[PDB]
Amino acid sequence: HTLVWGVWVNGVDQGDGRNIYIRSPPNNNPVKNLTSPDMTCNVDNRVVPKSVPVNAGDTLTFEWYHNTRDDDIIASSHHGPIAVYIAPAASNGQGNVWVKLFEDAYNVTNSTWAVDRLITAHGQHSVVVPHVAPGDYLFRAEIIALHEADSLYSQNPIRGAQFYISCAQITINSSDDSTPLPAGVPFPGAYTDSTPGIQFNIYTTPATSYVAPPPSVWSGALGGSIAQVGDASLE
Ligand SMILES: [Cu+2]
Repeated sequence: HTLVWGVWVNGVDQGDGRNIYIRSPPNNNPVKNLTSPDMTCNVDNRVVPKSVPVNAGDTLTFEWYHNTRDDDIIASSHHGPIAVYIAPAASNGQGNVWVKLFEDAYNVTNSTWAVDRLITAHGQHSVVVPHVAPGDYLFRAEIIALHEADSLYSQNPIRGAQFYISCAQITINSSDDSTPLPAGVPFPGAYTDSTPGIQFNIYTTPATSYVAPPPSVWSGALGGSIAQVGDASLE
């Protein structure tokens, strides 16, 4: 149970974005139904009044929280991967539009899931803004909690993989468009009951065997991190 508070751009806090530049849902409950329209941008997908200005190559940091800013972030039980997707904003996230910029699942070197590292990072994970065409975009940050993922939601709706989905409105101003954005995958649709990484038993199946759900990270993606960029306590 977690939500995005706001973003940072090059380590500069853009301020509380809830219902402002984040298409915030009404609460931190997960999406679980893989065929739900709620898979696109969570349960209240609509245009919010602001879009955060960035340039290609900026570091864009998403900041998550549980109940209040810079708290426990997400229950420690919620082990799983983190991904970030991008889509042109005029799509409203509909159709074959979502391109993956970032994936972090289980780190064999550190013996830690992305969610574990997100807590350590005070809720912060980042991407490099890609060199796509200037314009308005949706950045879809997705945490998958796998602590009840041994079941399919379609077999037992009390369980299932949990999707914490947050869409940020980002305007890319300066970009040389060296990597034009291709078509991508649909949400809902990309993840099905048979997709690798959706049904996974963390109690019985070693995390070293986990394969995150496709799609693969796009060749145009420039990378990212799970690391604290900014200190909310100094504000
Ligand atoms: Cu939860």
